[PDB]
Amino acid sequence: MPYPKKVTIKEVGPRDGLQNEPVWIATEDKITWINQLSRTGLSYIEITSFVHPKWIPALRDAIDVAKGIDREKGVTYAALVPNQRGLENALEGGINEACVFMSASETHNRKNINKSTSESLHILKQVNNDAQKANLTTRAYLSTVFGCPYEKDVPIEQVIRLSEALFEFGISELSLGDTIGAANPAQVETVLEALLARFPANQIALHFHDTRGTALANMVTALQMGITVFDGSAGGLGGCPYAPGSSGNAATEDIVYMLEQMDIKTNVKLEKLLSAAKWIEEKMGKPLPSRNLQVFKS
Amino acid sequence: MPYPKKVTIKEVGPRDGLQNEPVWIATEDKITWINQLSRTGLSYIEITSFVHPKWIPALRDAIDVAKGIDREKGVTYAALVPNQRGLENALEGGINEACVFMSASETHNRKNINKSTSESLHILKQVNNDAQKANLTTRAYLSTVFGCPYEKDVPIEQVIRLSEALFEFGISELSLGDTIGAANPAQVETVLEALLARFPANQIALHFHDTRGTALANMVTALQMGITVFDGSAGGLGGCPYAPGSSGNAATEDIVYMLEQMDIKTNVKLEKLLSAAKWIEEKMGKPLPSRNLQVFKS
Repeated sequence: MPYPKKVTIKEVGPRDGLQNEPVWIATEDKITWINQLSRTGLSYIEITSFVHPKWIPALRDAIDVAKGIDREKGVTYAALVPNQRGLENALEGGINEACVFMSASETHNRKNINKSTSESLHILKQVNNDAQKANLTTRAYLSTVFGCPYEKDVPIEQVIRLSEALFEFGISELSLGDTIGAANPAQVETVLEALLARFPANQIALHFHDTRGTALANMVTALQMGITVFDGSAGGLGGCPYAPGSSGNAATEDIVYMLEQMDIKTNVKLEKLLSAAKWIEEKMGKPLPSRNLQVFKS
Repeated sequence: MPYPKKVTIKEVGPRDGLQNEPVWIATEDKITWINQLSRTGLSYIEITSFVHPKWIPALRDAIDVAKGIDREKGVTYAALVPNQRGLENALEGGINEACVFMSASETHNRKNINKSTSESLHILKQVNNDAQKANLTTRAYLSTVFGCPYEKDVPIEQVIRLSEALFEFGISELSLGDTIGAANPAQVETVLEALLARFPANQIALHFHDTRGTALANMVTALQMGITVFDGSAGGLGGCPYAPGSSGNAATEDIVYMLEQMDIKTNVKLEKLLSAAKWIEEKMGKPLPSRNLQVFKS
């Protein structure tokens, strides 16, 4: 019933945020910004993605940035890993944790990484095995769990099914996401109700997109169900490809702020975060959706 | 426990929204926009404020707009009424409901309408008496209930105290607001817990400001406590004077949307609302904070 005392939030701006922005950030600047983040209080940061540069030109400097960051203690630096070939590069970059990914929706999956849910499942399976065998912590990113942009509705049995497989492989955390951004507190409650009744809440994270501005709202419902892991993007970087001109993931600072007022520890020094958000915003030459960032700019 | 089946949302954009925008909307345009709203599905709209034009130059055309609107059936057209002199003008305008107002915080009250809580209380007391005597429904707007920009913290006993007086006068609904916009789901829960335990939930409305982007979040908590009346502003019109450059009240469409996905009836045809939001946004020449409006603009 009572809200948790501490909740760990994971920053994914330098990755999910930058690869979703139609602007190229100088390879150096990325480092400079990630450095700020490192000494912000956050304990987890997806510095980049090791997907072939052809598909993610905005992050073609993955290997370079992975070796440029300051890398602070107590901080878990992670990177998206598409497959073994990618895990290889990630290993050279020094990434602590590898995050595999796939879609719950067949249509979305096949039309994103071009592979059936089974095929992908098989990939991650071994991609996870080799990762751990290299003394690397793994994390899974199951997308389109709250609805698909193509299939629209997504059955709960699918999520459960996949989720069982993912956990069976040996992953450490399954991050469920709201790709299209059409989840409501009611949906997140029935969904987490069916999931939490089979997997440990400690091993489940949530990645909400407030394309409809319901992220924080969904977060509260989740906080009530027991989830204590939430993904965020500094400044709210990253637009929704399904709906251009609209915000993507929830602004990390907005998440950190509200949690603080609720007397929930995040160990994140908001002040610093806010300063960091403003930085990229300036390098972006475009205003970020973050509400507290605006307040910060007084 | 289970979320309510129906929730009435009140539009206050043409008033709280326009008087908070550093731009003058042609008296006619206001009418044209309020007309759209009237046939949007909303059943309540504060068309304007009858405070002396000297303080609210953006709404100096109150009496003019009050007679220009189309005025649809089943729609409750309300206006802000500062005192008897104002109630007089409102009466000529045809306003169905008068909304008195005051601050819970002494400092805020005295530094806004320049009168102690008692003095104001005394005003509203008789201002309400004359209103009803004229066959007019009354509503009270208690502000700074979740914190003051000056006194910062605000004791719950104060709200209760005033709230008891307000209800004792004969008002029909007490709308509690988050002026500074620094309320969290935890605060709205303890607050509504202490209030709902003395006054009927049906006679209590909430006016949240997502200056910190926590509006909808706070709304969920409220929806869980029993409140079924929420104030909103089409497009998110109206900035926060305490923090310029940041959004004010929650975007009506965002509120209507989330509620719909949760299977809660608002009888508001979102599509129409969204269209209306875009309209003023264009007349504003500035983008509105509304998330769904952005999605609408595809």
